[PDB]
Amino acid sequence: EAPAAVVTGAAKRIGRAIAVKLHQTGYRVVIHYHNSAEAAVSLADELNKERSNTAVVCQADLTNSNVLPASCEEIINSCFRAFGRCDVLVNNASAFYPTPLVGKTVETQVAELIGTNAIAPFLLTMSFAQRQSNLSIVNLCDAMVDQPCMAFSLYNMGKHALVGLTQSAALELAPYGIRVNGVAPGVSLLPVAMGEEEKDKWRRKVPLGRREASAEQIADAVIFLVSGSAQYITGSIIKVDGGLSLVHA
Amino acid sequence: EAPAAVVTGAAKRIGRAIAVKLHQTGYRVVIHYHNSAEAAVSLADELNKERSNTAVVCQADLTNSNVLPASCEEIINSCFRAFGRCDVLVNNASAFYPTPLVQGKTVETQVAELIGTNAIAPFLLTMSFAQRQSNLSIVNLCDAMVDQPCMAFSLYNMGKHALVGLTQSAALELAPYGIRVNGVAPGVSLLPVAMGEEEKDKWRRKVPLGRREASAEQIADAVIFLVSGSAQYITGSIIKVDGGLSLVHA
Amino acid sequence: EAPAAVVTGAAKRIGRAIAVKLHQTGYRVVIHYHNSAEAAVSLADELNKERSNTAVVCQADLTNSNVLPASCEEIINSCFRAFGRCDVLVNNASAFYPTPLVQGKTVETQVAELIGTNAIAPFLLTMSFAQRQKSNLSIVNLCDAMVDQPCMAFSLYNMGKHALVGLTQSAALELAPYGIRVNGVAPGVSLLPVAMGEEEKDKWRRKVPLGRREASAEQIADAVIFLVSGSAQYITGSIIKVDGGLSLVHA
Amino acid sequence: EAPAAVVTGAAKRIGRAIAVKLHQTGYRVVIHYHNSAEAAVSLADELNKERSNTAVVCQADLTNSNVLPASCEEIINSCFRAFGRCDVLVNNASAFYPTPLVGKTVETQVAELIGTNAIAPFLLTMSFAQRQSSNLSIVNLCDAMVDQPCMAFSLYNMGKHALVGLTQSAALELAPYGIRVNGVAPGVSLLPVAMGEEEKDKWRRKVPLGRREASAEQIADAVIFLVSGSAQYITGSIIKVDGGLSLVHA
Ligand SMILES: NC(=O)C1=CN([C@@H]2O[C@H](COP(=O)(O)OP(=O)(O)OC[C@H]3O[C@@H](n4cnc5c(N)ncnc54)[C@H](OP(=O)(O)O)[C@@H]3O)[C@@H](O)[C@H]2O)C=CC1
Ligand SMILES: NC(=O)C1=CN([C@@H]2O[C@H](COP(=O)(O)OP(=O)(O)OC[C@H]3O[C@@H](n4cnc5c(N)ncnc54)[C@H](OP(=O)(O)O)[C@@H]3O)[C@@H](O)[C@H]2O)C=CC1
Ligand SMILES: NC(=O)C1=CN([C@@H]2O[C@H](COP(=O)(O)OP(=O)(O)OC[C@H]3O[C@@H](n4cnc5c(N)ncnc54)[C@H](OP(=O)(O)O)[C@@H]3O)[C@@H](O)[C@H]2O)C=CC1
Ligand SMILES: NC(=O)C1=CN([C@@H]2O[C@H](COP(=O)(O)OP(=O)(O)OC[C@H]3O[C@@H](n4cnc5c(N)ncnc54)[C@H](OP(=O)(O)O)[C@@H]3O)[C@@H](O)[C@H]2O)C=CC1
Ligand SMILES: Nc1nc2ccc(C(=O)NCCc3ccc(Cl)cc3)cc2s1
Ligand SMILES: Nc1nc2ccc(C(=O)NCCc3ccc(Cl)cc3)cc2s1
Ligand SMILES: Nc1nc2ccc(C(=O)NCCc3ccc(Cl)cc3)cc2s1
Ligand SMILES: [Cl-]
Repeated sequence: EAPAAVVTGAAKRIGRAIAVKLHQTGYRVVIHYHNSAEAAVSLADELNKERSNTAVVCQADLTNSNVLPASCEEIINSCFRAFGRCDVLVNNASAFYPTPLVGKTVETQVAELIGTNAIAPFLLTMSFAQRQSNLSIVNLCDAMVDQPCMAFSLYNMGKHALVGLTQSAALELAPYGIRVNGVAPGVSLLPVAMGEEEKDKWRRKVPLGRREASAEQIADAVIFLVSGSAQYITGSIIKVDGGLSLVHA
Repeated sequence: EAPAAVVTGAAKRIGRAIAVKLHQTGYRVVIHYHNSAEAAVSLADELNKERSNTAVVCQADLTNSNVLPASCEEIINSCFRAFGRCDVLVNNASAFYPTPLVQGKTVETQVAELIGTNAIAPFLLTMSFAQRQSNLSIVNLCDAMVDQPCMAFSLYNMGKHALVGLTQSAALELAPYGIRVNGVAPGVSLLPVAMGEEEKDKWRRKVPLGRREASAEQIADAVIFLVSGSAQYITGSIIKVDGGLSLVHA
Repeated sequence: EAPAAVVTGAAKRIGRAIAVKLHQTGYRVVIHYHNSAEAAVSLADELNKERSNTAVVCQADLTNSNVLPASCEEIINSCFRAFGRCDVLVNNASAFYPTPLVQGKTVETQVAELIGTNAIAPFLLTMSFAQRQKSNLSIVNLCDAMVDQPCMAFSLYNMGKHALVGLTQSAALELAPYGIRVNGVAPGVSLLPVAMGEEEKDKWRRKVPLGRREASAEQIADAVIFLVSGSAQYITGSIIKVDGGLSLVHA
Repeated sequence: EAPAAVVTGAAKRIGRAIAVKLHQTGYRVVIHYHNSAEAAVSLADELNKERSNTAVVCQADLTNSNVLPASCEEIINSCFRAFGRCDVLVNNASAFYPTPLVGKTVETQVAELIGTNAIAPFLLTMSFAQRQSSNLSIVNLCDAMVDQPCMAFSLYNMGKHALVGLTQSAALELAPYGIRVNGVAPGVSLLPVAMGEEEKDKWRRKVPLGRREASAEQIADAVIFLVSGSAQYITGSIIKVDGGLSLVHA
């Protein structure tokens, strides 16, 4: 049988490119989404048109709450009910917006930024391992976590927490033969609505080609980590950032 | 006028050593506690006997919830109410226990306590501290071993990693206000109460420098340095106080 | 035509595994060696019998000296002489032995070999590779996943490997405008020392979380192959640990 | 009597501040110099005038050569000769200039940038340890911007990374002998003399904490901490003193 993968936030952008590349590689895929139902379905139909019964969707909010654990359990369950197995988990979904220290409430900001970026990955990891051959987890990290954007403390805290989870889970799941790694983009798909003049400011900062990563470039690193070529690699985070993190102020 | 400091979890162990040593340096202190009522009030009496009117207690649960922000605001407010100022915040309080990935508390409670005390409360206290705002600074108690974690401590480790991120992000953001933000990262220090002595020595034997744990006073010493005039250009730094433990391979 | 790669210390162990895998991916290869003449020529012979005129050898001491620059220059020239191009440089050659701080070789000689092979020669080879550029160019440095938790009494080796991290970052930054990527691969425990006894080997094996075994040479080569491939076209200044989780294990 | 310290490149700038501060703390000191004999003696004069026979000078080139070992033995020797003991080694001396990948020969650049910055610390460390209750420690002057290097400064960067490696390996290896080994990592301090005045402001404005460079004395403060009894459990730690500069993205 073909292996199966869960990709969170898979409807658009980087998660979309990861789901596609996984599918092309021979995986059956669960496309998780929160709001982008139409995008998620059309991806699934396209993939199912390539190969019948190889893609399903799964809706869930990943914000931190007393139901998040149940939600994460269900995401993993959906892979097993659809495909009879779950070989790969890709923690891709992410909230990202500034939270200055000095119109959502603070507790909502915490729930959203820490929930999506750290806690949901942790709950998904627990459910993935408990329901368990090349098993692996890939967490989407951030190459700029030690040189953060001003006034993004909660986001940055969530991405640091994810690094800790990657390391902690790699150590703890290694006896079960589940590898746990990360991919850390620098600047990738810029917001659609961000002005070209602003996009160019970011672009210019990147040493390797003065451009942002495509979603496919990020996906390429994910494909490597889940592949047979990375069978000894666990607890590693590969930056895919064109040297951006090497550039001083 | 004497400056004032908030120390979280200051009733016992390292937080107490920190509050004691700030006091001895000239600070008025808010001793925050959750459960350790007796010990809290006892320390404040000791300090107040030494110099009257220089110590208060403040009770608060630092578990994440929709009212954690109000509790954090309150801890800071208590310092202004007692002393008219708040110059130093020490984020010391911490929950610490295993949370295995593969199987009495629900997971949602484990998340609330470990991520709340170790990371979210620090963030909220930082926000409140900065909003109410001389040599201002915050010191976060981090963990020297965060990249070589204890097995089955994923949520604790995640909390401490988040605290590093907070240390860096708040140092950057609060620098224009003249608030410095730094960390102190113990290795093995005061060893948990429910621990055997064969097991204590096991851990002691791993430490290159003197084959022993840090005293609480040794941790406090680094806190004292970071808040002092000798650290005025230091921000976003984490000082490991680990006796070389983090350098030892498996 | 087929791209060409230089692999340093490629006669045996991990360098051979890298040269072989680059060859199987369709590269022409320079097999650099120092003392291992028989093993180097034998590997080129194997590779040549597989596709002719696709492998040469190149002898050079990579100890630091006033002639180390010329020697590194000549290694790169060997690739242009044999193949007309040089697309990939793998800095694999490495000296490895204790240098205790509280104490056959003089200390001068220790510094020359451990800092020379592990750091200075990579720098000089990087310079020569970049200067000779007259496509998908990259350099891969063989680093060490355990550089922040070092073996007792290996200060000079550790200093060299840390310098190599510094090179990887500095060269990635400086060479990116020229389209040359520079990355590292950091093994934990892989092929154990020839001179090591089995009992000692198993002590090391038992520390690895993922499988309680060392990395195969092939598993190291796999990451090298990833970094030079078009699947890594936006990756520069990254060091990929291939350590089975060993660097995560506390004392 | 009183403890003794060796500070390398202590004639000027950061090394002088370190020497002066150690002296004020009550150390007797060896002021190492290569070129700056006048400055070295002038500083010795100022310190002996303060406390009689508490400062001596020592000449040595710290370029890498067949004689560096002998030179490093001498520096440590002169401390034992003058003062009968050697409690502290500060590896401060350092060369700094670009070495583009695409004047001096390369091997001179290597000898200076790797030699002075990394090899001489390693040899001084050996001699210091060989010639050994006490509070013995070594402090290495590192660089906070090591992971975000200046364009075309590869050899310099290699040397400072090697210095981190030495700090770690020596902390591990000497911990059994009660010798601590730590680092202090400045960001932008006293800028190069030849550097334009407009170019200097460019850098000052990047620093989060106060849009200014560290004074030499601020660097020295961190050294003082690390050698003090307040850091007796600290080894293998590197303290950044950079005013947050290393946290700022491109
Ligand atoms: N793009 C870049 O330059 C960089 C990206 N990264 C990391 O890469 C990963 C992918 O990046 P990118 O594609 O740009 O991400 P986006 O910001 O586009 O978000 C991806 C998806 O996350 C989902 N998501 C957001 N909030 C929630 C929530 N509360 N519950 C559930 N799902 C939620 C959304 O699903 P839906 O649309 O269905 O609601 C969204 O489509 C992320 O983890 C990100 O942090 C890191 C560095 C830079
Ligand atoms: N001890 C060591 O070896 C090491 C410690 N550290 C770090 O150093 C710091 C101090 O260590 P240590 O003294 O051992 O800490 P403790 O484990 O003794 O805990 C400190 C205090 O935190 C408080 N706390 C726990 N949960 C809560 C909560 N929900 N709400 C409010 N307060 C709470 C408790 O207050 P109360 O008693 O009033 O209930 C407790 O006494 C911690 O942040 C720790 O992570 C780092 C690594 C090594
Ligand atoms: N093996 C492991 O477990 C680990 C390996 N690594 C790194 O991976 C890489 C490959 O490891 P491995 O295959 O074990 O390496 P080896 O120790 O087997 O050395 C590889 C080659 O280095 C060459 N070499 C040594 N000294 C010199 C010199 N003075 N001049 C020129 N060449 C020299 C030798 O060539 P010749 O035989 O022709 O003389 C030798 O075959 C190295 O960079 C190493 O540090 C990192 C951590 C763990
Ligand atoms: N300046 C800054 O802002 C920064 C400082 N640093 C580090 O801080 C430390 C002190 O910096 P700073 O005061 O600017 O250093 P300098 O560049 O001014 O050099 C300090 C001293 O080193 C000595 N020295 C240089 N080359 C040699 C050599 N070949 N042999 C012997 N001695 C030599 C000189 O002594 P003499 O005059 O007697 O010839 C010189 O005065 C260094 O380790 C540096 O790398 C790192 C980051 C930035
Ligand atoms: N889920 C997401 N996580 C991240 C993390 C980083 C970035 C990113 O780098 N975006 C472009 C750079 C940037 C930085 C700051 C702002 Cl205000 C806008 C854009 C974008 C995203 S989207
Ligand atoms: N609030 C606290 N945070 C920490 C962090 C680390 C340690 C520690 O390292 N303790 C000694 C090692 C250890 C680990 C787990 C247990 Cl159950 C006992 C001892 C102890 C504590 S207490
Ligand atoms: N050129 C080489 N560089 C390295 C770097 C590290 C290792 C390694 O970690 N080997 C296994 C551990 C080990 C410990 C002590 C010794 Cl005497 C040998 C091997 C082995 C090698 S071989
Ligand atoms: Cl030369």
